[PDB]
Amino acid sequence: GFKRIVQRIKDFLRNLV
Repeated sequence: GFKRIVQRIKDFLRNLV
Protein backbone atom coordinates (compact mmCIF):
# COMPACT_ATOMS: atom_id res chain seq x y z
CA GLY A 1 0.00 0.00 0.00
CA PHE A 2 1.03 3.64 0.40
CA LYS A 3 2.90 2.67 3.56
CA ARG A 4 4.59 -0.31 1.93
CA ILE A 5 6.15 1.99 -0.66
CA VAL A 6 7.11 4.56 1.98
CA GLN A 7 9.56 1.89 3.10
CA ARG A 8 11.24 2.14 -0.31
CA ILE A 9 12.31 5.68 0.45
CA LYS A 10 13.94 4.58 3.67
CA ASP A 11 16.27 2.82 1.29
CA PHE A 12 16.84 6.15 -0.44
CA LEU A 13 17.78 7.98 2.75
CA ARG A 14 19.92 5.00 3.63
CA ASN A 15 21.51 5.57 0.24
CA LEU A 16 21.74 9.35 0.63
CA VAL A 17 22.36 9.64 4.37
